[PDB]
Amino acid sequence: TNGTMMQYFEWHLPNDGQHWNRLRDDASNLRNRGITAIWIPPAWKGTSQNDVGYGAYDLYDLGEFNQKGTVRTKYGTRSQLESAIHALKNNGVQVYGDVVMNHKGGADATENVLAVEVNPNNRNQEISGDYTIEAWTKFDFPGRGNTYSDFKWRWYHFDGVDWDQSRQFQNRIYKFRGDGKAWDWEVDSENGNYDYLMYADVDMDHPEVVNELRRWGEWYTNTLNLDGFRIDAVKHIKYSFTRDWLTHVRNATGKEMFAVAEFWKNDLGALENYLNKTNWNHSVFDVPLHYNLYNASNSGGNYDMAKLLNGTVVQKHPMHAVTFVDNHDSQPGESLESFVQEWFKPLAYALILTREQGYPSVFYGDYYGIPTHSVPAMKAKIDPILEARQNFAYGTQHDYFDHHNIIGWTREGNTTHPNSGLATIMSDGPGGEKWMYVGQNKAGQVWHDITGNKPGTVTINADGWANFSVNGGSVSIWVKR
Ligand SMILES: [C]=C1O[C](O[C]2[C]([C][O])O[C](O[C]3[C]([C][O])O[C]([O])[C]([O])[C]3[O])[C]([O])[C]2[O])[C]([O])[C]([O])[C]1[N][C]1[C]=C([C]=O)/C(=O/[C]2O[C]([C][O])[C](O[C]3O[C]([C][O])[C](O[C]4O[C]([C][O])[C](O[C]5OC(=[C])[C]([N][C]6[C]=C([C]=O)C(=O)[C]([O])[C]6[O])[C]([O])[C]5[O])[C]([O])[C]4[O])[C]([O])[C]3[O])[C]([O])[C]2[O])[C]([O])[C]1[O]
Ligand SMILES: OC[C@H]1O[C@H](O[C@H]2[C@H](O)[C@@H](O)[C@@H](O)O[C@@H]2CO)[C@H](O)[C@@H](O)[C@@H]1O
Ligand SMILES: [Ca+2]
Ligand SMILES: [Ca+2]
Ligand SMILES: [Ca+2]
Ligand code: NA
Repeated sequence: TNGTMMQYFEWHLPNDGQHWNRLRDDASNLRNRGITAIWIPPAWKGTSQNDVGYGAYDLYDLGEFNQKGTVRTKYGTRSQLESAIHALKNNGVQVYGDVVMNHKGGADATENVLAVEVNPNNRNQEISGDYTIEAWTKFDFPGRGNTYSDFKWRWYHFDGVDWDQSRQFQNRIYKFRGDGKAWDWEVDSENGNYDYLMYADVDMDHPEVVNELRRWGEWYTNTLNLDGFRIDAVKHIKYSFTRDWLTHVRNATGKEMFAVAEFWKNDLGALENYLNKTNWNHSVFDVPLHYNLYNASNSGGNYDMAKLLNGTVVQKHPMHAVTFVDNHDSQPGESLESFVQEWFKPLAYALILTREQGYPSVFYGDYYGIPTHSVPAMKAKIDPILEARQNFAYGTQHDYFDHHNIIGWTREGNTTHPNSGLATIMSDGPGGEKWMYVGQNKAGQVWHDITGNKPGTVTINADGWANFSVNGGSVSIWVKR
């Protein structure tokens, strides 16, 4: 049976503490639609209640302690969370937790730290003398105390910050001085060294820190009974740390712990290097495909549809790609805003959901909408495609990426899924038809478009071929009627 994950959040969900409850209540519907894993937002305390979670204040406060002005996180309390996970797991849906280990924000107090400024465009170039800054690096977790963990964070657990509370300059990155203090390596080499992203950057060279994060990772998996992770900001975290943290957590828990890293670069070579340095022990989001889809959707029909998978992880390394159309960073108004145009979204979902390559992810924003921007729910258009994935997308695949507008693939179906088999055909331009082979054994069958976009039927010829059709700027997915 086909695996499908859903990112069950968007950036602009309301701060009403009701999200875990909504997820609990949707667990049954999600399973019905063929969702098999749910990626949940950061469950811990961020820098305030309305923090999406990536502010990472206290990884041991899952909406449990009164900290940063709130007991609950944005999404709800710890018990509402456990009860969502229970409901998901009772519906046979796995839960992947987001993991933010790059930095900590929202420190309880500042420390006077000797530091040097480096060039934000080349973090290896020091551009000041050493001097003392006031850095937000002291974490004492007053509201939690030592419950679950007595680890306290101090300046020497971090490599730098971008904010001197005493001087308050923007566009500064401060590297901490101290014995053995250096930006972590290997990380992405954009800006010379991209270890520093925001807030207080965690020093992955620090043995106390490595041990703490490993232990936290076990605690988090154990406390929530997680099935895997989405690892945030991996281009900024020492690659060997991530590789080994994941191996540690899997070994400690005896669980598979499927993991997908967000390595946000539109560059297969960088992704492949990350995969090499992490020994292929986890998957990456297919950021290149995302940009291919985004660009195609903006190309008014003129994208060469035959090249849609070019340069992508899913083309090259299908077993290590999590494919996605959009996410909470690419949604409108966000940091990596590159939102696939609505008309193209169904074609994009069909590409990720009906092909045998990649582990596809459905975005909450797409499925349910983003009311704050004017993004309607596309559930009605995604549902037929999820249905295709769940019941029909099985067996040998034949691709037809051979025209600049109309492309397609078929799936021969297989014995373990009765009536499985499909032919997906799409056009970013005028409609048209394509002959495609669905399997000799399907000769004589009458197929219909499960999306309903093309009325009518197609009968498979004696040889297992048919002339499948699609409307302009549309996808049709033909399956045995
Ligand atoms: C998103 C992303 O990012 C990145 O990426 C990148 C990009 C963008 O940039 O770019 C590029 O890419 C490219 C593209 C684009 O254009 O294109 C293409 O084509 C290409 O190819 C590509 O490549 C690059 O490359 C890249 O890389 C990264 O990488 C990624 O990964 C990402 N994503 C992810 C991640 C993350 C993490 O985080 C996330 O994110 C998000 O979220 C965040 C967080 O939230 C955000 O952030 C923002 O915001 C923030 C907040 O604000 C910031 O921070 C800052 O600020 C602050 C302040 O405000 C600070 O802090 C400090 O200080 C303070 C003051 C303190 N506090 C205190 C005080 C008080 C009063 O008095 C109290 O209340 C308290 O308590 C105390 O404590 C603190 O503590 C301190 O610490 C800091 O420092 C700073 O930093 C930041 O910065 C910003 O940024 C963002 O935006 C978002 O998006 C995400 O989601 C994920 O998924
Ligand atoms: O809907 C039929 C129509 O769909 C596609 O057109 C897109 C256009 O390419 C985009 O630029 C967008 O702005 O809107 C249209 C969909 O509303 C096909 O590209 C076009 O050939 C086809 O006739
Ligand atoms: Ca370091
Ligand atoms: Ca870092
Ligand atoms: Ca085209
Ligand atoms: Na670091």
